[PDB]
Amino acid sequence: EHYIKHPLQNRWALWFFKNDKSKTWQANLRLISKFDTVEDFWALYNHIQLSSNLMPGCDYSLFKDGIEPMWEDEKNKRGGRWLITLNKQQRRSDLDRFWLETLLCLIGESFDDYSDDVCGAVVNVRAKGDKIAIWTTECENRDAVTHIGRVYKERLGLPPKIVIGYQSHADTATKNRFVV
Ligand SMILES: CO[C@@H]1[C@H](O)[C@@H](COP(=O)(O)O[P@@](=O)(S)OP(=O)(O)O)O[C@H]1n1c[n+](C)c2c(=O)[nH]c(N)nc21
Repeated sequence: EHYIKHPLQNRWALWFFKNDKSKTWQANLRLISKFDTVEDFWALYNHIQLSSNLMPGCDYSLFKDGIEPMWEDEKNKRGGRWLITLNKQQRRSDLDRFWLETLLCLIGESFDDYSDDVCGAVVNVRAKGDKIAIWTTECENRDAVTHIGRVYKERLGLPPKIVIGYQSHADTATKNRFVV
């Protein structure tokens, strides 16, 4: 009642990446903490830096517990990502609101029967332009990928004029598979 936390459908892990050239890419990836209730999500979100305030070269990742935010995870190797590319002006205007909306689409299971295809999301803070992406587990599942892309674009509020693409991790690791 007035004392039980509200369990989320999934337990989530927040990851941090800091670009450091002394280390391999994988060694720069670090798990911050995990949560599985509404209350613990907000406690964590409220304690950490907004993405717009991180140094260029850093990432946040939020993934279902047990899935690492890397292509080589069994749940990512056959998958891909719906990519949101932000210009440098949208660092100020949309980065933080887009990322929080992305976080909520994940923990709120916003993609109906296809929320099981979601692995996680990643925001890259970069000088050349930031990126936000939702990662899904199977790039050949056209129906799941397309529905997630349509729900995502509308939850972000992007105008029907704007087009976003989905790329497979196989292609990234070595073009768009889908567009909405
Ligand atoms: C090794 O090279 C990979 C990739 O080319 C590099 C940069 O990925 P990045 O996502 O930073 O692309 P950007 O264009 S946003 O980066 P930048 O050019 O602006 O600094 O980081 C590595 N990388 C990245 N990811 C997501 C993986 C992974 O999942 N697995 C392995 N093994 N490597 C990975």
